[PDB]
Amino acid sequence: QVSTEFIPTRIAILTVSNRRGEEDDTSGHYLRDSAQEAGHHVVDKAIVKENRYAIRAQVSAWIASDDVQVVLITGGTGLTEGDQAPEALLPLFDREVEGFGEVFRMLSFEEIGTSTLQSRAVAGVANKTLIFAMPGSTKACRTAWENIIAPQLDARTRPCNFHPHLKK
Amino acid sequence: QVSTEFIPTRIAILTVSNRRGEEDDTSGHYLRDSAQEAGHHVVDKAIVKENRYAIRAQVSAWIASDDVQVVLITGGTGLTEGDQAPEALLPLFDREVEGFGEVFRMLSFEEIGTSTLQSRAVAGVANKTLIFAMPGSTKACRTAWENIIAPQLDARTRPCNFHPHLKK
Repeated sequence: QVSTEFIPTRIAILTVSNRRGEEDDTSGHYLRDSAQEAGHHVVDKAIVKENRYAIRAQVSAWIASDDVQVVLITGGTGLTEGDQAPEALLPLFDREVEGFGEVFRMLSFEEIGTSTLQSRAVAGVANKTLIFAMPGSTKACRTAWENIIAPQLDARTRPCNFHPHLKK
Repeated sequence: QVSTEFIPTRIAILTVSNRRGEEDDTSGHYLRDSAQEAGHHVVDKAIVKENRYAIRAQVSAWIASDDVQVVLITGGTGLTEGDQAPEALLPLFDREVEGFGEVFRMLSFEEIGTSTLQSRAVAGVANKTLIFAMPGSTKACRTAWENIIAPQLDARTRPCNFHPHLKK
């Protein structure tokens, strides 16, 4: 159940934004850098429009692929008309990992207050592919990565983590 | 809106099968051939394993594409554990086109009898992409194309057809 050595996971990163460009993709850059620095391999990275169909095409390709084990998504979880991440992803999940959105909103409430109601972070599993959708804010991503995701992607984490159950 | 002339549609064909290859794919061929012998353009074709995720990845790309207006799928609508076409697609739909399944099972009863209950044909629309999922049997494909889809894809058909609702 628990390994004595760090075991790298294969991660794909996605930025949902109509204007965001590689240059001004701060959350995308943050997740890539944090992942690489922790020892994981980032095998793909893309930026898509806030479009529900563009999100489904990229994420479904990764769900069906042999190598992507984890998908990290930033953006598109807001309450506007164009925020489509949750709508695009929920129907693709085999199962939802409810502890993620709850613990994230809990930590986020202490950090930014009632503004945490403005985001709909959610995680799920499809074809053994782990998918985490977080807000576009870089601080939100740091809160999610350091206190929640990184620990669970680390094979040495007691009492248990995702390692044994990931694709391949 | 009914045109006075014929207007070609950009169609993508998909075969769902674990064994079938391009050579022994009678249904894929029939559809490409029929599609063309009617004046439409077949912009893409592919074969996927009877796998819910493989189907989702390929069909989501076509839905998000600028060129594919119509998708035709043969296979996987059965009642076995491996038949996943309906399961794969239903959640990708913006709207379901009930008329298809009901009509197809109607004309099919008149030809194969109660064996019509062994198929779960269905169609829907997603990002203006028209999606038809029919049985693997070439005879079924014939009944669907000739008696239901072909006419509906003919812009001259009255009282109405899909012409005005296809993605530009």
